[PDB]
Amino acid sequence: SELEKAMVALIDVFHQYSGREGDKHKLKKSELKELINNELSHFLEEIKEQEVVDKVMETLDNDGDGECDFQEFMAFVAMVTTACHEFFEHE
Amino acid sequence: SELEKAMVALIDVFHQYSGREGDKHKLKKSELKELINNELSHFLEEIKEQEVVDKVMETLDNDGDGECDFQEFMAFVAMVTTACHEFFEHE
Repeated sequence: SELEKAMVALIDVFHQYSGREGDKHKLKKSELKELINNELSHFLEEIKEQEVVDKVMETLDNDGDGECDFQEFMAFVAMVTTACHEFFEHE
Repeated sequence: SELEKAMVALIDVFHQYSGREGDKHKLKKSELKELINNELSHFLEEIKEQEVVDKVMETLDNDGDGECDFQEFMAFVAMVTTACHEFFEHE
């Protein structure tokens, strides 16, 4: 159930937010901002993501005029956590 | 920690598999097959995914000659669960 609880969480947390129907039945990336603020991994401001989060906030706001998909939900939270190569900094 | 445990699981389960270093430090999609067989949501063979899983097995095998990224880890598990539009079948 390790990955099971992972996939469910990504979708169910999206369900919780107030754009699940009203927006595009999905949310603009500007709303994803507030989401990653908390439910990413609490904070994370001290490792490396501190750079990427800021760069994300730029791209998030600019690009996400259309919508943010669950594919990008993963993208943003994974890229702030990585953004270098891949698993080089973690495995 | 709802989404926190989600992101950690996606990466750490990948870490567990025997291609985390030996393959491309990532795994061919062919290995992702075995991964989704179990750690997707146990099984799921009766809702709608039963179609997509097969279509996935085709594409997975054909396209994943290079590698499978964590981005695609999400992609495949999310698409088998969806593949229609977006959250239409779930929210």
